[PDB]
Amino acid sequence: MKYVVVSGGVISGIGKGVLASSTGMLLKTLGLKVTSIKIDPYMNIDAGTMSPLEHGECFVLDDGGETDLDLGNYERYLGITLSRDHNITTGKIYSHVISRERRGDYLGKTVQIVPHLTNAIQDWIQRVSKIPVDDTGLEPDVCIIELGGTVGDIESAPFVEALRQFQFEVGRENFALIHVSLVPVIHGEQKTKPTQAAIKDLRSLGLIPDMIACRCSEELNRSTIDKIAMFCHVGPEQVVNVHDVNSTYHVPLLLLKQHMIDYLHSRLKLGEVPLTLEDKERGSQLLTNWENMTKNLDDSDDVVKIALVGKYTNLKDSYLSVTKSLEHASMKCRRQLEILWVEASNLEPETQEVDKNKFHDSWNKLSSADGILVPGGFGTRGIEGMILAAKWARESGVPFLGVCLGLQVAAIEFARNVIGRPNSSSTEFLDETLLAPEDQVVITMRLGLRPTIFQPNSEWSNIRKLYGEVNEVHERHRHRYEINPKIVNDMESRGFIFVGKDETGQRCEIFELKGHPYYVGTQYHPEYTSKVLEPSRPFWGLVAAASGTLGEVIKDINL
Amino acid sequence: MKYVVVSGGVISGIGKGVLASSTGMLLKTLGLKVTSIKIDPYMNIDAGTMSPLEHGECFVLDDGGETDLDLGNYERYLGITLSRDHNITTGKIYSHVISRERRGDYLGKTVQIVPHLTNAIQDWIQRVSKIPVDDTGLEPDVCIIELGGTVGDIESAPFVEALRQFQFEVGRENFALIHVSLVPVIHGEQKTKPTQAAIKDLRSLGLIPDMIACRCSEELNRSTIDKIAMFCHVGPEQVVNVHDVNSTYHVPLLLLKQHMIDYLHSRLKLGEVPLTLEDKERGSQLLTNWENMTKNLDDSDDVVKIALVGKYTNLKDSYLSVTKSLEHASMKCRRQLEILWVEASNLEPETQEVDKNKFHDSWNKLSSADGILVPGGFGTRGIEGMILAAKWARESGVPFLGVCLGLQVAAIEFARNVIGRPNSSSTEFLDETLLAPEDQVVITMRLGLRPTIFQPNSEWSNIRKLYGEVNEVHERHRHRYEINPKIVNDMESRGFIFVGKDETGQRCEIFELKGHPYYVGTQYHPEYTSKVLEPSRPFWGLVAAASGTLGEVIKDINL
Amino acid sequence: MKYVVVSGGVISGIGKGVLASSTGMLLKTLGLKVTSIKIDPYMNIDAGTMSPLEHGECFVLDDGGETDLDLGNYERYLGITLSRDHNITTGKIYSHVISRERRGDYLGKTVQIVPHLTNAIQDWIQRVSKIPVDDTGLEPDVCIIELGGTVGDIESAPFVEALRQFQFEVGRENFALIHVSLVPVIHGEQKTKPTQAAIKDLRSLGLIPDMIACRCSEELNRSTIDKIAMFCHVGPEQVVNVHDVNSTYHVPLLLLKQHMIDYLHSRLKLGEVPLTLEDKERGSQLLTNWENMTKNLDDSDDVVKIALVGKYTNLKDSYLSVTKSLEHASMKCRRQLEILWVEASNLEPETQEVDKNKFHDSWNKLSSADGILVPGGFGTRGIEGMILAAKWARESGVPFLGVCLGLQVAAIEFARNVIGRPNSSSTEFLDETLLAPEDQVVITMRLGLRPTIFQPNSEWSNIRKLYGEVNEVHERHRHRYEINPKIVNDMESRGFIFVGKDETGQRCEIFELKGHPYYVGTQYHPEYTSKVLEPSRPFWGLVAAASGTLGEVIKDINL
Ligand SMILES: Nc1ncnc2c1ncn2[C@@H]1O[C@H](COP(=O)(O)OP(=O)(O)OP(=O)(O)O)[C@@H](O)[C@H]1O
Ligand SMILES: Nc1ncnc2c1ncn2[C@@H]1O[C@H](COP(=O)(O)OP(=O)(O)OP(=O)(O)O)[C@@H](O)[C@H]1O
Ligand SMILES: Nc1ncnc2c1ncn2[C@@H]1O[C@H](COP(=O)(O)OP(=O)(O)OP(=O)(O)O)[C@@H](O)[C@H]1O
Ligand SMILES: O=c1ccn([C@@H]2O[C@H](COP(=O)(O)OP(=O)(O)OP(=O)(O)O)[C@@H](O)[C@H]2O)c(=O)[nH]1
Ligand SMILES: O=c1ccn([C@@H]2O[C@H](COP(=O)(O)OP(=O)(O)OP(=O)(O)O)[C@@H](O)[C@H]2O)c(=O)[nH]1
Ligand SMILES: O=c1ccn([C@@H]2O[C@H](COP(=O)(O)OP(=O)(O)OP(=O)(O)O)[C@@H](O)[C@H]2O)c(=O)[nH]1
Ligand SMILES: [Mg+2]
Ligand SMILES: [Mg+2]
Ligand SMILES: [Mg+2]
Ligand SMILES: [Mg+2]
Ligand SMILES: [Mg+2]
Ligand SMILES: [Mg+2]
Repeated sequence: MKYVVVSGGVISGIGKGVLASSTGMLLKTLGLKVTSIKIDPYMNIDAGTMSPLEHGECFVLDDGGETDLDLGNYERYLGITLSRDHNITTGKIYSHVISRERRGDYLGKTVQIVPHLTNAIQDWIQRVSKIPVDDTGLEPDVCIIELGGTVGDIESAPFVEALRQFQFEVGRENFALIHVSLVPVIHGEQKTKPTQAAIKDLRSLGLIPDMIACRCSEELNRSTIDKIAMFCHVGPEQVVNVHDVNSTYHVPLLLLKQHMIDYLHSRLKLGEVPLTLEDKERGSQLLTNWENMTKNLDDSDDVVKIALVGKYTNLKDSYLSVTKSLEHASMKCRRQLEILWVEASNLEPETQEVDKNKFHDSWNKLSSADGILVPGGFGTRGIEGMILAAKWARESGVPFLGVCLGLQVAAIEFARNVIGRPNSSSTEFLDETLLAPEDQVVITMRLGLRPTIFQPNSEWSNIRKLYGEVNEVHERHRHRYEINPKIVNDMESRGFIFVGKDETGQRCEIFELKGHPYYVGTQYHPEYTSKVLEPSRPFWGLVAAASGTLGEVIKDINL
Repeated sequence: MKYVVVSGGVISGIGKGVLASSTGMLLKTLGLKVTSIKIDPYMNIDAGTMSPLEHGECFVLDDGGETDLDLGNYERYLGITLSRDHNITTGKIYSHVISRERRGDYLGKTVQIVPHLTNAIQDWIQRVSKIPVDDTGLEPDVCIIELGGTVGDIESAPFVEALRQFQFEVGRENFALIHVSLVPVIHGEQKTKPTQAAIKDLRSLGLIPDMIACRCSEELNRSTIDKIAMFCHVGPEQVVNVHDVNSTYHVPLLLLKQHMIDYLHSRLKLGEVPLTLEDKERGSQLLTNWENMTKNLDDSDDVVKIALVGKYTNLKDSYLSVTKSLEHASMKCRRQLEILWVEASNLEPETQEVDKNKFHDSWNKLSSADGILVPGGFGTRGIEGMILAAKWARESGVPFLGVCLGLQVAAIEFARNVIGRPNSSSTEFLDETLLAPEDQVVITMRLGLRPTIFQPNSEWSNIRKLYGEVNEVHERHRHRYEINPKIVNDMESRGFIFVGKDETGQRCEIFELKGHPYYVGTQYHPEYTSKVLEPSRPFWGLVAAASGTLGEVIKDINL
Repeated sequence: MKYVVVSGGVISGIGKGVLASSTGMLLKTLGLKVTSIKIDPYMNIDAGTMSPLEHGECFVLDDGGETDLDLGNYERYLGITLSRDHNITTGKIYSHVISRERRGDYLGKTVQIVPHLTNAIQDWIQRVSKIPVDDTGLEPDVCIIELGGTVGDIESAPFVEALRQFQFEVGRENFALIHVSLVPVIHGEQKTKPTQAAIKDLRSLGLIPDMIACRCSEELNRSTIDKIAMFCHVGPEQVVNVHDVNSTYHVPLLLLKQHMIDYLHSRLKLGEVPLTLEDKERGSQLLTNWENMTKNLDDSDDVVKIALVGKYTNLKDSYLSVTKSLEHASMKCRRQLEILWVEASNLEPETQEVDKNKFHDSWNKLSSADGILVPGGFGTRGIEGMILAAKWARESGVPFLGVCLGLQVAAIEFARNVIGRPNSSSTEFLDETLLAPEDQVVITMRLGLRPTIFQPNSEWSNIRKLYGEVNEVHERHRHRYEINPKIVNDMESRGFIFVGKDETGQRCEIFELKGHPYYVGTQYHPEYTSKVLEPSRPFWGLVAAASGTLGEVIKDINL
């Protein structure tokens, strides 16, 4: 196994995940089988009970792991499936050796951070990097390890000791370190000093970078590259310049043209990995696919506006998988996506009494939609704001997708305005009395990859026709609440057909409304299964409907 | 609450525990109520499943906590009872916040080492320092915190952050730091440089020593004290000189004469603690008691030799509580104790085929006994070696105490040589066939303070007469095995009377043999209850019998 | 003496000098006498033989010290005169103790960085902070120490040890530390982590900030201020927010409104400094003056364009004193200054063969002048480019100031085009043959405050009338070359009158050309004497002439 560690910098939120994902994607263009491990040095065992103001969205895995959105970056760039073992945390690793000490496995010795916890980190990396994550089912060739946070944090201390020990457990030809760092620009001076401090903090912890990646608001000057290669003990070929590109799909193509792949190929002896003519063929095909879709994104600049209505829409990484899933769909349609970031609370009439401007800008943005998305949501504050947008899309014919909370507000709105239940509601939203017209109810979490089966007469529906001839869709869940199973056969009478369900028939998982060109929702999160070259079908349907091109996209799928 | 942190140095095994125990004992001479917390920065939740080649004996608490022998130092010097909460470990504190994160208590935030783990350490210290540990049942005035290991270890990093934060959560008048450091002597130069490195490592972690304690093989030169007070930013009154004294009972009297108590009194504003005339009276009485017993130890130099037969007897901290319990008994009798450190395996005839010298030196030492002790033991290797010494003491009339494994080998030996069971044995020692004559059997551990009740006709026995008129003794247990309850009434026929038992009658806990001046054993560990001014009664009995003074000691107790 | 140390950050080039200068200016508004010391931790004994691509212009002192442009910031904000002792360097301080060791002054002891070099730094700060630097001639009350570079550099290591020792040599009420740090903004997140690293590097070196100053491209969020006050152990009143203001004259007024002065007043006990009613009167007058000139700068937005022709004009701190001197003049005239940054080489016809665009943009900018400045210069490359602009200003009547190299190119141009010497030249520019018509010649440097005397019949000249009735001007020099003394009486025949000279008559130091409304030059650097409330007279003349307001400004001076 070869290891690329992507690490550090003076800040988090810089590009370690995009650069790791890009590096792994580029090694996959040589036909290498690439896996990835995220290390999040935090006490949380998982991202499941975090709130998205810190580290953005939760990402759900096939096994129902709730994880850092970096695993989502790896899944979509590398085209791989990860387990909850591919995320290591301080919480996970301390819990592991503390269980192993209580079990007596350390044979009466003092259990210590070195050797025992750093051994356990190295054992975890070696175990998990051998797990097959491609659909070929073969063991990986390269593992990208991304060390989250900053090097020289108190939290990352056990992991940097584990990684400098690992660098000698595996040979030098098997381990390379990339350090990502900020080059700030101050009065048009590009400042090298934060990167010099960061490389001295690496050396202080016993690590030496094989690459520097510099993140900057402009291209590095050759003065700046040479001063980095003086005060950090590296050659100028070992500095890469990653300059705030207009889209993340272009970042691999910077790293490619700057000869990073030629450096890593030599530095890790990658020509000595056995690769078949089929592997190099798949690798070269991926390069041509990626260059095609990046050219298409760059060239095909004609707009589509999708209004995204939800909480926290000022923090755009709170919806990273939604944003990326919408981009995959829009790039497949060769249209320039704009996301209209509508704070759902601003649409509520109670905002208009506080401020005219936010209410009118948010309703004008919602009115400016070619299509509407109500994504999954983190809490109750804004449910009426989302029901208002669910209504306006139904009323005005604008293409609509309801994902998770979106399906729940779509069924609530339709019950209120089309079934004729003028007070029907959500058990999540209110429990002040034991209401009889409860549309959304509980049946501690439903997580991971589950089968949704299509209902027998569903073939009229555009959502099934976007999946094609198939009877099952396999998709990822994250919900404790769902629709009340006694109400659904009354709701189907007005045309809100539950197109797909659990194999039991007791859980409702896809709907399409008959009386509308595209008014759909899913109880699964379709974002988490989206890939750069093959979008998630509900999101491809939404953007194709919003473009007016739905029939042409449904025709391409069923061919 | 006032806090004295005792910390660090270039080595462990130096004196932090003796100096902490001495400092706390001295603050108790002002009548202050003194508690203590040990921080062991290791992954072990407790010392229960460790082996004594690292950090010496396990110490058992009243609650059945299995802990570092430093809690035993605090219990005997301060005269206090500790809970398993008075030892903090890396294993305990990570397990605590990881449970609290899984329980959702951190309200959706990222759980991190700062603030969340260092808050949890500060909360634990504040909670536990308020627990009553004196028999007065009042809240403590001063807490001695002893930080185990070395400052600038990766393991101690979260605790030094917690302690430098704690120094500002409590006011400066409430927190003082003592740093203990090695002054090596090299060609008669006293070297200050290891202490200069240690004080710069403290400053680096944001802590400043209020005291330096220097451990040295000779008294510090005034050149050495002045060079410490130059290169460490302290006054010469802030350096104490702790010079390898002939016994640890003299260490408080160094720290007292060197004005450490006058420094701490001013530095922590201790005259502003409310103290009653009864508190200052108890405090002054303790000082006079301690000066009396130290003078008695220094003056009363006439020898008694107790042979201690067990595993690991080359590592004398493997028996610290036994050693200290024997010293308390010997000082009460005003006799100079020598411990004859007999490796039990060397007494076995199979040693004589390897080496004559170890077999003959160990049997000559055992023959040189005024009395014999078989302490509790860590494993099977040497059980025959301990049965040989149990025999020779019974045969030759030499006073014998069997503690734990000692009682078990004493009953095994008596079954083999006095009941006439020529093959009877221990379920711990052998299980190669389903033996019928099993004397030692299992009934996952029995731990903590339990009542032993004396049997009704037991009053002839010298062991009961050493406890006095009382019907119960309350003592601490650490055994999974004990005596077979069907055999005991046959064993009593030859005079091996089980003087005391559990309240059930089903568990046997004290015996005395009739036909011998002192041949006794306990299923409890009597060491763990011993105090400097009042020895453990089985050990007072052993040393008094070995001195020939048993009647005079039994007369002093029953007066 | 009170001490404010201004320090550190993840970068240099951030604001330590502007914030130090602003802080000292604000303490002067309380009537305190404020001095300043710069520490430049570099091997250069002085800035005299540096080149301005690193650390901008050289600044010349009254004693002829050649120093960091920070001493120029202190001189103009605080209104004080500094000596070469007010700049400490690694070169200066090592040279000092190495001389003192060679002289035997350390009495046979090992001379070491601690104590001997850090003592010498503390002795230098104490000596130099007592030197009178105001015109009142009294000893200072507060010394601002600005530590140049980054804290945790290898170069700054001896100075941070000296400063943490100094913090205890002087009492806490006498020493306060301000740390200046970068808060970068990345996708609209304000990132606290670089400042957390910087405050842990301070604590690591044994220093604790009394203030954080955060430099950011926008106002700090209260989330950001609170997260700084969590992870750096400070109160939220101890964080100041210094947000990229449109001019440096507004920076004191941020620090004032954010209660920094109220914090420092309490933290340094400044009400306990004895101050007279005259001191507080001068202090309050300075505040009203500063608020008046900042309002005038903000309000009076009507443009004047001064074209500045020289080397390195892309690096605007290469001319900081010129830029600031031009602003003082422009603010006195209540006009909005634009500086047209003309690279003198681009005006040369040889540029037009390489690139049309730079030649035409630079000549169009020069043509766009309301007035022209040829400042002092660092070398020969561009002398013809400066002679071209000297010509075009003379030819087209545009107001011209020649400072240093400017006077030399003005005399060269006039010799070439008005005396009729078609080949006359500079000994600095060419020495390929022993030319007879040398206008600029050598008489190793002429530095510091020197008297220029006005010639007796000079009173017609506008430059004398801008100084007023006076016979002497005292001004600062930095030249090895000057005008040939045999040529001047021929050059005066065509109206290029040398209005002022050295007291010898042998050195020529001010000229004015008769046939032009303002075509002047100085052999001294008039920038170095400029003050915020009272501009340098040659620069006040230039901007007033360029504004068309010269008569009104000359009338205000002579009133
Ligand atoms: N060069 C770039 N140009 C544009 N966007 C970029 C670039 N590099 C990264 N990004 C975007 O920046 C976001 C933040 O970066 P990333 O998540 O990779 O940062 P980080 O340092 O890894 O930490 P964190 O997980 O805390 O955000 C990414 O999710 C990606 O969308
Ligand atoms: N000045 C002294 N003279 C004699 N014996 C001493 C002295 N100081 C300490 N000791 C003895 O040294 C032993 C080892 O010291 P102590 O346990 O206090 O060390 P440490 O640094 O605390 O660490 P550890 O718990 O790992 O042994 C003590 O148990 C005590 O019996
Ligand atoms: N808040 C601000 N807004 C605008 N300009 C500023 C601000 N703070 C500083 N400046 C300008 O920035 C320049 C660079 O800052 P300054 O010289 O004070 O930086 P530094 O960290 O001190 O180091 P160096 O001396 O190396 O430049 C100053 O000369 C000043 O003109
Ligand atoms: O105020 C100052 C700034 C700088 N210096 C001296 O100049 C040296 C130059 O180092 P700088 O800190 O100026 O930066 P750098 O050259 O590493 O380049 P950037 O990352 O900023 O682009 C410093 O390391 C120190 O010796 C000072 O002495 N004082
Ligand atoms: O080989 C040597 C030894 C010492 N030295 C120089 O002498 C200085 C004296 O420092 P030392 O390391 O000699 O020790 P010290 O004075 O701190 O005293 P002890 O702790 O050893 O008792 C050192 O810090 C260094 O400057 C050398 O240059 N080389
Ligand atoms: O990739 C990552 C980023 C962050 N983290 C975890 O989140 C913690 C939050 O710390 P961050 O490094 O995210 O920053 P911060 O909260 O100090 O705030 P800014 O300065 O960036 O504004 C980190 O210290 C670490 O525990 C990770 O585990 N991995
Ligand atoms: Mg990441
Ligand atoms: Mg953060
Ligand atoms: Mg100890
Ligand atoms: Mg050890
Ligand atoms: Mg400066
Ligand atoms: Mg620089």
